Amino acid sequence: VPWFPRTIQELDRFANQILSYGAELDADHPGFKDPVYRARRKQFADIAYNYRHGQPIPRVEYMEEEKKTWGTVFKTLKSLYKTHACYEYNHIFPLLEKYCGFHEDNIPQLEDVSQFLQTCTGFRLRPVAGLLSSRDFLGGLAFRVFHCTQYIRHGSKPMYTPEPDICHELLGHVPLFSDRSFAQFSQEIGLASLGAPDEYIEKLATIYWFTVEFGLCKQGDSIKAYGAGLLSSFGELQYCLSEKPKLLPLELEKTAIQNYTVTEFQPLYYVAESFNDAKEKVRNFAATIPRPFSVRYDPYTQRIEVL
Amino acid sequence: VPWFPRTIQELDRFANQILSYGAELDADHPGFKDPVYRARRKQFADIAYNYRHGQPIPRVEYMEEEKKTWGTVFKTLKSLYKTHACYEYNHIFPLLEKYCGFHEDNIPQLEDVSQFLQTCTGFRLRPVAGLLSSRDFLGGLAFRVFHCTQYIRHGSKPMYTPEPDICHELLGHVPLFSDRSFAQFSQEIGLASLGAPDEYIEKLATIYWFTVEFGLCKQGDSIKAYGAGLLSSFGELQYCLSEKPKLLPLELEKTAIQNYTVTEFQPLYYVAESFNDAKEKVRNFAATIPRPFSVRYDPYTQRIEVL
Ligand SMILES: [Fe+2]
Ligand SMILES: [Fe+2]
Repeated sequence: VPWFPRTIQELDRFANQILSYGAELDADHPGFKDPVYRARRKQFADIAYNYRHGQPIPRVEYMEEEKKTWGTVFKTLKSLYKTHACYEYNHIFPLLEKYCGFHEDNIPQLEDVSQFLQTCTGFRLRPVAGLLSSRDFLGGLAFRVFHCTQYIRHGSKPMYTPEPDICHELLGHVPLFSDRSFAQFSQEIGLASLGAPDEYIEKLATIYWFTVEFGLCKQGDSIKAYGAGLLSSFGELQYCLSEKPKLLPLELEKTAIQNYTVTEFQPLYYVAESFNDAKEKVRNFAATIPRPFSVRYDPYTQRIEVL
Repeated sequence: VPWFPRTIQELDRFANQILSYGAELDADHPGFKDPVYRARRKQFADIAYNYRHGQPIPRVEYMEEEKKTWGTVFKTLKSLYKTHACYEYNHIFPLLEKYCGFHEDNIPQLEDVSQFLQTCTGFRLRPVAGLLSSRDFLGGLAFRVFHCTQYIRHGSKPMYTPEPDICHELLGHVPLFSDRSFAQFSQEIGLASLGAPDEYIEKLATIYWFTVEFGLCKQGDSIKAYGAGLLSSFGELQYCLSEKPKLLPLELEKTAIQNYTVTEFQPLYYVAESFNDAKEKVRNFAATIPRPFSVRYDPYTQRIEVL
């Protein structure tokens, strides 16, 4: 059985198991030829490298150029949320603006955002430099821990990123973690992953793609976006609620094996009835994963109980 | 409906609702004529007065005379535990000795004990000076918070205390809070209390007396003590497992209205089948309390959810 963390501090092992040779090193990265941007990325990676559970997340002073990039992404996306984002998103966004400094001329600091999520649902952030394995990323969710980038995309192409950057995490992921039902749903995926065989990890990663990253949900008689990758994509957020894509009900035996690509708009989305119903479905799917034990998180001690 | 705290920080209101004119002010208190002891008690009360949730509990340097008193109580009680105390007590006591400094020549500091309980079950301590109302004391349990004295009894009568002192809390109460089932059981009493009418508070206080304070429990085919007031009383701990007292099964419609006195050994004890069974019984009893809502603690946000 694969090793998995049993205490929240044990997530500290992940930082020495990331992909070391990251996207910003590629010839086609928007910032590839910018040595200043290169050094900035390395500085953020070093903060995540040295971070340890329990510490406050170091604050960073963002440059004017970084704030400009943030403000372009923020103001162009914000125009779609009232109409395209789910209720839970719009409900919390004004509080993020009031208490977390979410505004076009200011990049929120992860420590503030983390304390805010803690008050809402117990979720917390940890800074992460580069790409975690699916197993390690998902396992953090068991503890209501979200590994979060601190860096920003290159300012030459503000509307484009080949990777999660701080605009994706804060405008795409964070608002849903403020919701109890969504937090329980995403934690359920994390719990399903612990000690699961690699073959089932890939399936959970695919369910994750079609829910947390690109999911749509029913809302009264309508349909709204909740996936992080939709909420942080101006073009795909408008497309996903148009007549063009195909929609199917969330059905995890099907969703789990569905292929997808990361470089175009999704041709197909799965619709969740609700976050509670998705959570039930994940729980049922997880019972089908060959594991010689069952797992439960204890938030009082921040430990996983293994039976 | 009576006000009750809804967040763990809100327990801070209790400190300005205690009995201000305490037992040490009475002519028959063992330390009454000792002005040094008087000032020492006032110093501990001022620490509890100024304490605020979230802070570390101030450490105190205990005098040699205080440590002597502790060591007499500690060594005389410790001789009974292997035979008279429940398994959960004996299981945790060596770890308290190893990691909390529980030894005859050292009074443990509440901050260390609190961090230890947190790792075990989420329970924490808050220092308390004097007598809380039953409503406020019980309400803290809803949050897995135990209000704990820091002072010690007068050294003139080491085997006697007319009040809870630090020897009672640490040797009587603390070890049971290290057990998950016991923690869930005592929290259930706290939850039952929130917004309950005074008439039901008195009933819950009486159940508390006959369980947390003076309860006995079945253990395999035997019976053992778990009540704090037994575990910190050399004479009553031996008596309670002798032929002299009457024993009855824990039955809360009966137990809740049973009278008792605080100045002699109890003539009657109630036997719990287990802490889980006691917890179930408290939950059922609580549904009988007229409250126009139901309550649940969320350990992720440390808030009470009221429906
Ligand atoms: Fe993402
Ligand atoms: Fe007590």
